[PDB]
Amino acid sequence: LPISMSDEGDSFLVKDSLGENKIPKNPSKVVILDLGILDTFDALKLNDKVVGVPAKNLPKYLQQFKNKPSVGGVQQVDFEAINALKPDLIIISGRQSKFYDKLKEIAPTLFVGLDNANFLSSFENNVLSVAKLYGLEKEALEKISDIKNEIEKAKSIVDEDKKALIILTNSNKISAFGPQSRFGIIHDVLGINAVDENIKVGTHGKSINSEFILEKNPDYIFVVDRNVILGNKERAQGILDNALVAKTKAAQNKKIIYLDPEYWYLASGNGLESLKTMILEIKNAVK
Repeated sequence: LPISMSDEGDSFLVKDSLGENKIPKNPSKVVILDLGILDTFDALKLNDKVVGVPAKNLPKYLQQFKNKPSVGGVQQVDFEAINALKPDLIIISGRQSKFYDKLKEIAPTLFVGLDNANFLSSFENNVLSVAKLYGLEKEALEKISDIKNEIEKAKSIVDEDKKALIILTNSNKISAFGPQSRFGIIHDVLGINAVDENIKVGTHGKSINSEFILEKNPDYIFVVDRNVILGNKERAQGILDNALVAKTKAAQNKKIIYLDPEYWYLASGNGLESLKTMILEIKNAVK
């Protein structure tokens, strides 16, 4: 379900997939739990509206927020901190949906979910809905147009015949993801063909081994290394350092692509600049 808003008229009546809220126009004390939308606040010059962020996890591209009051991490939420800030709005995405009832007792709580089946339409709806609260629809529509142009430049160079596999690596485990997954933008938005369009799963992906990778023989392997986010010693490059992976088209053409997990694993797709960075990361890998 998209966000819908009716102007009423010091405030908006907002309906999203989790419920209904009255949100004041121009909210001045916003707690943000979704890192993508935090990046959109910066892109829209709304940094001064923000009073709390998840400071524990904060990635390198969001360091302008490192001194804001912390409300928790990528996973954990500090409810006492949120209450003490006395916010006028809390913004969450999918990862925080299980905190919704408790957050909504504190302040009106806006859900900016990304729909894995309809990524771009959800992205546009999230960004424009935030922009509408501040009367910044014109500025948001220009930036959305810029992202769309970057997508078209990127799609333009995709090879119709080559196929990719997306994997998440864990220290001793490889899991595969396909279209309409949490990493699905590679396939669904940029149009890169999948070695297996039928993985169709929920959150954990399909457990695979190197024999599977060779059998599929992908032209490209996009790797999201969860070892980096956890600080382990072992690295995807080591997990994939075997004779089976080495025979693959991807290995032979050095198209084993190690994506930045601070974008892909943390799921910063609601960010006007972070989504661009991700699009460019794919484009530059396949060009």
